[PDB]
Amino acid sequence: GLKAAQKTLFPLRSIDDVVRLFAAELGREEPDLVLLSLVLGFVEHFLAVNRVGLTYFPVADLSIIAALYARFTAQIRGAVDLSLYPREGGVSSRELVKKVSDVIWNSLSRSYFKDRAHIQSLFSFITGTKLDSSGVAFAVVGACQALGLRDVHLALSEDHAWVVFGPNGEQTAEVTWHGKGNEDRRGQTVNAGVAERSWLYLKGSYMRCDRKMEVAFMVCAINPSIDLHTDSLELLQLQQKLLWLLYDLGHLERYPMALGNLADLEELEPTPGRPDPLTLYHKGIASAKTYYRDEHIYPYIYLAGYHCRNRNVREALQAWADTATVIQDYNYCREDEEIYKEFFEVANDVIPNLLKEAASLLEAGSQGSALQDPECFAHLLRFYDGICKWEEGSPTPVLHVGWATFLVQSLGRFEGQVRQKVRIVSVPGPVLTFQSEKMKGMKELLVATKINSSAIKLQLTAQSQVQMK
Repeated sequence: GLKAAQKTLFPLRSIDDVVRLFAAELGREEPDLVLLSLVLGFVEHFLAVNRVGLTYFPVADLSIIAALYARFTAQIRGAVDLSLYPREGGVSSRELVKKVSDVIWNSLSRSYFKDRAHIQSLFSFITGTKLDSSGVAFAVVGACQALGLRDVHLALSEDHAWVVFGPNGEQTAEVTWHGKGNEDRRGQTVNAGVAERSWLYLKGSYMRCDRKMEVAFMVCAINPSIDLHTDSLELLQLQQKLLWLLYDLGHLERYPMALGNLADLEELEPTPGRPDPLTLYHKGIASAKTYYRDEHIYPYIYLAGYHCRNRNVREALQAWADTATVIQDYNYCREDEEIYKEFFEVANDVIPNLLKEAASLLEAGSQGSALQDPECFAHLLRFYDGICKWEEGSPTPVLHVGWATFLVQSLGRFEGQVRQKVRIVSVPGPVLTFQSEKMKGMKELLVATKINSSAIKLQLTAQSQVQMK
């Protein structure tokens, strides 16, 4: 049941009234995830999905929100009989967590597009019987909270979600699917994935949320997109304000991606008196270094994207080199395709486009150009080195000849006299050490006035032979 004190701010008539509700809930012992997600989903539906009749803000009446809450609590209480699953010691059992996951899963529409916008919240679950993959995990945690299961909490990697629970919160369970066409592991631990050093499970350096971080998750999960060309200004403002509320209370400290989201929002529309986007991206990286062993990729990707948008080639290259320095200590495994796609895009599309423009501007007489800076050439080489090291020891390869044409083109954007300045030093001006055997063998080829394209291709793909005839 909603408690009397949870109801006093209704009706919610504005963005600021929604912020007041979040502030009130975050001031409580246990913020009510079900209430909060139903409110966000309600307001997102009427600001992004269907804006017919909108004049300012979709007023959220208690009668409407309370009826949605009742549908959820009735579905969960009726379908999960806690007496079947006695709790030793204030903690939940694997079978109980599996039962709640089954209840959510079985409620979903038989057939729908899982990749759509606006199917993340409990409002989508109730009104449309549709959830995306992490939406199911969040719904399991919200259902568990509604049931009194204080130990069940959301776990997050950079591309997946599951739950932690049990004695000392040390158990893991899969509760949702990952990707498309992968085999389901619902009910199992994540230990095989941690042990194989995949990106998907972050070598165990994943987020273990408390209830406040679960609030931050649902706020990050707001989707302002109305269509491909249009965002809801109202939802952008709501998300931004809610993220600052969380930040001020300390609840983004251990949430690198939320800090990057907040930085991106500040870049779009700065809040007076607040830290610059750059400061916020760096806070996100600092969060990953402090709490997650610097084993997260996306803090650096957020930073590089900012530099790329501002056509700051030097700083973008630096940030992508730093991204690669993280990935080098992973094994590239079968469900890590999203981060492969990110690195492929950066190497084979984004960097080429940046350097093409830089080349034209150099022709027109630019000073201080990245293309005349040997430290920038070094960043490019460190980016490729990290990708090559990533591949070493991995069950599936990364590089192939499709990468080679772009490597040769990108190297060629720097004149030989610039390339010559980098000193490649072994273990045991600009200096660089390579970690990968591929780049060590390429060293020779990196300072010739005209790059030997064929030799580069052979070294990058460890294709051994050239054409017979």
